[PDB]
Amino acid sequence: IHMNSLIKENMRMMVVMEGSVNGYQFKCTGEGDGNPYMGTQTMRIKVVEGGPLPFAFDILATSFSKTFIKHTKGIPDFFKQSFPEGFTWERVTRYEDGGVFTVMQDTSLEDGCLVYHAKVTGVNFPSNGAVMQKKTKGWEPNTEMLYPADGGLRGYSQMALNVDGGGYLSCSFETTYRSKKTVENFKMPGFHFVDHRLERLEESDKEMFVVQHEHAVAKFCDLP
Amino acid sequence: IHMNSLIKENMRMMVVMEGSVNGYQFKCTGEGDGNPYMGTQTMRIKVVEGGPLPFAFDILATSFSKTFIKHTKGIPDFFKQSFPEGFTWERVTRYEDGGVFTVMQDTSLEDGCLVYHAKVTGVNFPSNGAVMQKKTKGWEPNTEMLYPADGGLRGYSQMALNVDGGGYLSCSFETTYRSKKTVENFKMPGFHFVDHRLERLEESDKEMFVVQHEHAVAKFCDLP
Ligand SMILES: [Ca+2]
Ligand SMILES: [Ca+2]
Repeated sequence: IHMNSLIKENMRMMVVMEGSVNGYQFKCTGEGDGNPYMGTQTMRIKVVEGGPLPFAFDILATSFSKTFIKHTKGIPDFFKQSFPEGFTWERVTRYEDGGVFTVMQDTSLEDGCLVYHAKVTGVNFPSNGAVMQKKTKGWEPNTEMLYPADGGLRGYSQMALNVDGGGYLSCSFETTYRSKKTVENFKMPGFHFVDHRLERLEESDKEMFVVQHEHAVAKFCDLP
Repeated sequence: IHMNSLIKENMRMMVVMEGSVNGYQFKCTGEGDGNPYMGTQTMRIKVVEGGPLPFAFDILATSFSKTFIKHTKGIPDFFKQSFPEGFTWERVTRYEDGGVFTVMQDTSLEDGCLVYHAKVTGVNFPSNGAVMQKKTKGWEPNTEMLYPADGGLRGYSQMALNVDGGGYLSCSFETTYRSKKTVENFKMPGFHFVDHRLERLEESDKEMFVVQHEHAVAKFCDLP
């Protein structure tokens, strides 16, 4: 938790994301900073290929950083304990209107910097839906539910995306976090939750440049 | 909120549940008491027909009371505002292993006493799953996500059921809460959450007798 740990008080991250949505190929790069133990981070993202994207950047937001989660109480940190080896996370998000977004991400530590590589694939997003019509306005906060499974840590999420008009477009996903470290080489946390608040700070050139910020805290249910 | 409102500081309720699970017919009756504004309640339940049930009572637990939810800041109470007319709630729960439990419930106020009628139908539960094999051990707490929709209030939940061996069986459901009062006759809440903690206190005679307790609080994300 100090200046000598692999995960220091302040950490930087570099990201490369590539894939497609409804057959449209694209690529993004990002760089950010954060305080892992405070569960806070901010990232600057650029669309280097395929921009301006014909779909809402919002569907990519939750795919650009598990190391930055504040842990209190007695909840072992699955991600921080994984280094130097690191970890991966895989996920499938299903939107109520048919769209599906799947991701395979790799997280590594290279020369004190966190490196992310995400391969994403979005399919079946409705032609007239809020996503393909770019009528989204950011995500509401949410609470992820987690417990060990499949040799790793499983997460379940349900989120609501703000859409033009004041309504919401909902989606849910299941994630499997896998450590590159042996199961017997770290403490596995038990059932717990993680509150998340992912917020967009800036944007320009038809979302070809985006600045995101996220606050995340692992904990037990507020109710005693 | 006091003694001149339809919903008193202390309220009692009666419930009749009828339906089937995997084709097995059954009936339950219950009576309880709670403090609506504190968001706490306790209920004694009896299986009057079909007992001993060939499936885990746990799958029925969340179907036996929306009036007992503590509302914090500026979150209009959808349910308390509904009286004297009352409200209904409909829901479909899908378990990760194939089981599906659907419910249609009616909530009314009769002489200061809350009356519940729930018609339930469970189908496709795996013959060798934890539910049909009675290898469940209660629910973990959870956080329901809600926002107005379809002329009422929509709710999304994801829950984890403890099973013999230390593992978990997950499920998720969508609920639509409908007031019997005109939309323009009450204040509709906005997007918000409700933390829930449903616990079994007692059970006897192959679950033909069960005492449940629940604590529920409506609020906004802990992360500001
Ligand atoms: Ca920051
Ligand atoms: Ca749960």
